[PDB]
Amino acid sequence: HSVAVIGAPFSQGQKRKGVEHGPAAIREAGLMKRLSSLGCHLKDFGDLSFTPVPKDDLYNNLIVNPRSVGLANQELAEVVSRAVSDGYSCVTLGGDHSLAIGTISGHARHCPDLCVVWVDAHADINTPLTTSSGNLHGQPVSFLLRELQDKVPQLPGFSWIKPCISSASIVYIGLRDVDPPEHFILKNYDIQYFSMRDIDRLGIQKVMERTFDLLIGKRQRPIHLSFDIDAFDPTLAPATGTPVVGGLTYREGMYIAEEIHNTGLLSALDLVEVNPQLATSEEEAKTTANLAVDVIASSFGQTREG
Amino acid sequence: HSVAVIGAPFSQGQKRKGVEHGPAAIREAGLMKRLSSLGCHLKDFGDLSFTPVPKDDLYNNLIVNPRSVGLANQELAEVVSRAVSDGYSCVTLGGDHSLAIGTISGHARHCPDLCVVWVDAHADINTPLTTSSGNLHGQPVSFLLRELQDKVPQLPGFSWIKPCISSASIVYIGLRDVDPPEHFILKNYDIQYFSMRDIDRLGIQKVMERTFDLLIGKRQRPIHLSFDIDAFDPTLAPATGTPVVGGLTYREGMYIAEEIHNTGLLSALDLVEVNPQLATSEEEAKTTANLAVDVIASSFGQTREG
Amino acid sequence: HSVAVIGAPFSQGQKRKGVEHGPAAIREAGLMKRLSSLGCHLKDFGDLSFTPVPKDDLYNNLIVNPRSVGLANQELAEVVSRAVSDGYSCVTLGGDHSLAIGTISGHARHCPDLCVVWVDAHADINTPLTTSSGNLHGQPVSFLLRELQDKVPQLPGFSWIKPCISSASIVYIGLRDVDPPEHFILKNYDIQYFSMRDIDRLGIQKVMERTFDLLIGKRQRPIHLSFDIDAFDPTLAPATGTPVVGGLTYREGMYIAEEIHNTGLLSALDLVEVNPQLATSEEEAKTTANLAVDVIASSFGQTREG
Ligand SMILES: N[C@@]1(C(=O)O)CN(C[C@@H]2CCCCN2)C[C@@H]1CCC[B-](O)(O)O
Ligand SMILES: N[C@@]1(C(=O)O)CN(C[C@@H]2CCCCN2)C[C@@H]1CCC[B-](O)(O)O
Ligand SMILES: N[C@@]1(C(=O)O)CN(C[C@@H]2CCCCN2)C[C@@H]1CCC[B-](O)(O)O
Ligand SMILES: [Mn+2]
Ligand SMILES: [Mn+2]
Ligand SMILES: [Mn+2]
Ligand SMILES: [Mn+2]
Ligand SMILES: [Mn+2]
Ligand SMILES: [Mn+2]
Repeated sequence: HSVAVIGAPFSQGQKRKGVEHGPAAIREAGLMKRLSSLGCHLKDFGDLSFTPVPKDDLYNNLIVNPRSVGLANQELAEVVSRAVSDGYSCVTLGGDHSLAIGTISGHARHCPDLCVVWVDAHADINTPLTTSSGNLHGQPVSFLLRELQDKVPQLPGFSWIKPCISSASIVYIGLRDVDPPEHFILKNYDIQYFSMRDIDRLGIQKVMERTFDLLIGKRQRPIHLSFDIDAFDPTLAPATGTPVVGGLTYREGMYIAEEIHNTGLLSALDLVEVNPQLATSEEEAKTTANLAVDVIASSFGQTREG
Repeated sequence: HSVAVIGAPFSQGQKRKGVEHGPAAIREAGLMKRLSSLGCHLKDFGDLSFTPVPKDDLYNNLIVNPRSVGLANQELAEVVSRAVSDGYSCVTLGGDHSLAIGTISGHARHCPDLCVVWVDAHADINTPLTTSSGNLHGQPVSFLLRELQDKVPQLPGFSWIKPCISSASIVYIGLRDVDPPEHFILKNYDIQYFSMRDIDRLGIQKVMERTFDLLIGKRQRPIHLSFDIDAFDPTLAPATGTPVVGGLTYREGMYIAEEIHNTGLLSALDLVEVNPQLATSEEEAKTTANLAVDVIASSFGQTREG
Repeated sequence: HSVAVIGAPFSQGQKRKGVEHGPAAIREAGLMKRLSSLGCHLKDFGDLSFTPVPKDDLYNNLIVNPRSVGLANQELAEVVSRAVSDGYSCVTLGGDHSLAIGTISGHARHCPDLCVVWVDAHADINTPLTTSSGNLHGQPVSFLLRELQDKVPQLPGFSWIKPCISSASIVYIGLRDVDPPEHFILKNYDIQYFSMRDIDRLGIQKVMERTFDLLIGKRQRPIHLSFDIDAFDPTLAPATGTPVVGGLTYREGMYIAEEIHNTGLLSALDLVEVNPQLATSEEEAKTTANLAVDVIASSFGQTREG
């Protein structure tokens, strides 16, 4: 099996410095050797250098770096599309979660029936009209869902984007910090999610069983796993931009990834929002990067029983 | 929906200095803004000043500060009774857990059919004849339960207390540090409880289901939630006087509070035993205070999915 | 009603210094008083001094200290056999896990129909032909299981060992760091195990139920509990030689011990691999030793509900 690794050192989906160093931190934590050890044939695309945009002024005096985020995601989408074309499962290292616009667009280009597992403390589904931060890393899903497009105005640099996913084709796992307009969107478009509360009730084994019944119970589909490291409790993943108490345990995160691998359908994976600069110690930065590597490795077959 | 907040800075139910600063620490952690944000209309009664009793000698050369605990609880009960009659759900901030004598007596004064959910590492059900510490914060339930009163002698300053509640009307959640005479009492009077072991077996969802079926399965009753911060594992709630390893997780504490809110019946809440002076660091004190606010907020409707 | 305590301060099953101070550390954390309070009549054999072997060269240029480990276990087996013969449940404090060769051989010498519950992050079932470390604490099970013996060469100092326990008579709980040859052995011999993943799926209550169904579902048998402290998550048991992320919680460990007690069949217990020199602080050392005392005390009747 063949896996392409793409560093996407992007930070302009939000305002905190340092998430552009996530890809190097994850690499420094041993990613490539771990993937090789599993039998993965590897193509390293390196870290992309995204084309800047001069005078990328706020959109509507709120939305930050719109043209830079639109253009970086267009370029990323091109690399993901071509790698998925050439037979690779695509691992994209971030970088902030606005990059999911690019990886899911590029993925869907060649696999239009793909489904999405979004593992995250946050829903990332604000629109340009509901965001209260202006940060695109909290809006990427709104640009991707067919059913929402009449409520998403067109941003400078975003005209290449055509939503390719139905709201029935994404499931969230781990929600615990949702804005009211996001909650409204989830309920109003009947988007399925398992919050931390649902995990407390069902247990992660049932959560995964129901996730796959919703997504692939009728038919096999390529799976896009978009994993925000802040889905994990901050005690485990402290080096990240928007930590929220009461997250996944280590064991729960491994279990999610093991179940992803067990479908045999994993086609692309994002590992986003590792920001080593927000660690208060080198150890905090390395434990976060090591946890990122554990997620990716388990998603491609690393087991706890050997 | 109206919420009264009462500071009860009492420490004479036990011997460790500093729990009288519990109410200020909780207020400082942002309680009042959190309750407003949920839509609660608030009346802050401030921090009560309890009348001292001169020459409050030990009772039976063992029980410490009996008259002061008795009189402070008499005064607290009056405030609680008044706030309930004016339509407020009553939040009392402690302070050591002997204040539940006052809040439950005042609550039961005009709601004699109330039920009690007692969240705690301890049963607090020693009598003056079984306590080996002499600390009234470890005896409050013995004064409240009608079936026990033939076995509870009359302490100086306690004559105003009339046990209003049946032993079928209290459920414990989180027990893990129980004296042999307390275990006898729980068994002998058939008092229902879910120890940490029961949570390990059943899961917190079923624990709450069985709690409400036992208490409100046949009729709606105002709920008194007496929440001792030491129900949480000491890694989460270190700033407290009697910590015991193996406690509730954060998620379990939130889930309890969420289910309390979901009944619609919460009528009074005690948040006791936060002692900021027992934290070894400012960060330990503040995480303990912040956890207290999360419990209260979740008990009045804060959710994890927005 | 009677418990023997044997200190086995052995370190030559592995290469890290200090695990020979496990027994003293566990005793200093209050083991004997805790056992007495449960009503255990106690015989303390102290710490054994094992006979050295001159010129104990590597076996096959790989296996370290073979004769010293063999002889020390022969001597330990003799002490365990006598204690079990005289009516004592035998508690052996390690020391590295190669001592289970001695404690299980000595136990079986008096109770041949014993069964084994092996709580560990590791399977410890490498043979001299599969070990990649050469450390005998990672091989003890291979010397004990009847079905494996054609694949186990005879080591100098090991000829006294009579391996008559069946592979159907051991169950593992907690596995998460298993070598590929150990995985092959476990599958090829149909040895039953509950990995951390199984615990994630089933919950520790069902794990224990199924463990006892496999071992004592048809008849009562004396139970040998061999408990490697590194089964627990490293955050709870840091002072140990091979820590592995994602282990048992405190509550899961207590629950295992409680169910061991509840069978009424506990006949011997090993508490191994506490190495206080690997703690980065005195706090980490004492937390690990206190956890070891909790495991042993719970295995002999300490409950969380009193
Ligand atoms: N919804 C947000 C947005 O900016 O839209 C607001 N903020 C959450 C929090 C909610 C209430 C307290 C103040 N802020 C983060 C989130 C983006 C997460 C992006 B990611 O990729 O890490 O998930
Ligand atoms: N049972 C106690 C009492 O004093 O009666 C004794 N002590 C428990 C513990 C038992 C093991 C040996 C050391 N002591 C705490 C408890 C009071 C807790 C009051 B609270 O409001 O925090 O719950
Ligand atoms: N299988 C081992 C052996 O030495 O045989 C290899 N080693 C850990 C090794 C490190 C990284 C690669 C995979 N695992 C520990 C185990 C022995 C544990 C003995 B015990 O009593 O602590 O359980
Ligand atoms: Mn995200
Ligand atoms: Mn997030
Ligand atoms: Mn209490
Ligand atoms: Mn308590
Ligand atoms: Mn081990
Ligand atoms: Mn071991």
